[PDB]
Amino acid sequence: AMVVSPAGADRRIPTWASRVVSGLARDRPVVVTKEDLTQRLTEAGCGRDPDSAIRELRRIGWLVQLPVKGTWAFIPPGEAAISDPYLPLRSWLARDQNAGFMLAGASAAWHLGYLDRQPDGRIPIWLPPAKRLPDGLASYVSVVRIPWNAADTALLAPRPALLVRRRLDLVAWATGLPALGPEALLVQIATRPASFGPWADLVPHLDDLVADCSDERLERLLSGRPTSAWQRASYLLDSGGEPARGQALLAKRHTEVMPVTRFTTAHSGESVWAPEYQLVDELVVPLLRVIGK
Ligand code: NA
Repeated sequence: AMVVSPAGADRRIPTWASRVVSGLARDRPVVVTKEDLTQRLTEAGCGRDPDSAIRELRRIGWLVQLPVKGTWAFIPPGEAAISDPYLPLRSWLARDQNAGFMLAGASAAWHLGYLDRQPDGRIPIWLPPAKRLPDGLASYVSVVRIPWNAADTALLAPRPALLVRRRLDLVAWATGLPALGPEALLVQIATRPASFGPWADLVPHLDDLVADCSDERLERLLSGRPTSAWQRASYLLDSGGEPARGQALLAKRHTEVMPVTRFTTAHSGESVWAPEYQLVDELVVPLLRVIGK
């Protein structure tokens, strides 16, 4: 959630650093790169080694190292911390504007409005097959790796018209980062239910999610997924109160024969049988049952 100055709110400013800190205080960059700090030192008439300058600024609490190499957060005067849970990802974009990730799973669901509680923990993202996660980020992010076409991000992102209808800001609804829309979210959690954490937080709001999904987008995002994903996605439509849509979606799958599938994050509670989708539900209805009690 927060990046905290180890020095507390009241930080000394050595004279050598006065213009550097004042410039960062005026400009308030989201992330400070090593190159940005190097240039600001030079501009200040400061001939300090950049690494040395940063080490001291770190020690005294003005810069806090971020997970991606060569990035820092500036903690502004008068503040003890920054409240921004996505600074690890912004630090990645600071080094690589083509990072190519999208907020996924619980983060996407949270900003789309399907969760009771703000999720915490590692930030769930989707990355295309071809993109590697920088090593510094593994402790901060969990990656879901469904081989969607990275070229068609219009498919992955929510429909702008949906954002407008939902009173979400066209650009800042997920705090300015790229994020999966409801269709890609639903397909993600149907394809790999274990990739999604707060199921109990989501399941009361399936009606809300399902009402926001276009079935054509669902179908194109399911194209190439295993049949089980289609079964589970169609059952989610049913569970969100749209059995006719669920059965129609399931009828558009590529493979005719439909093995029985489990809807579970880890098979071992109670279960419901949905023959329409050849699905044993160990998750959605069983959670709804615990929640009602
Ligand atoms: Na909705």
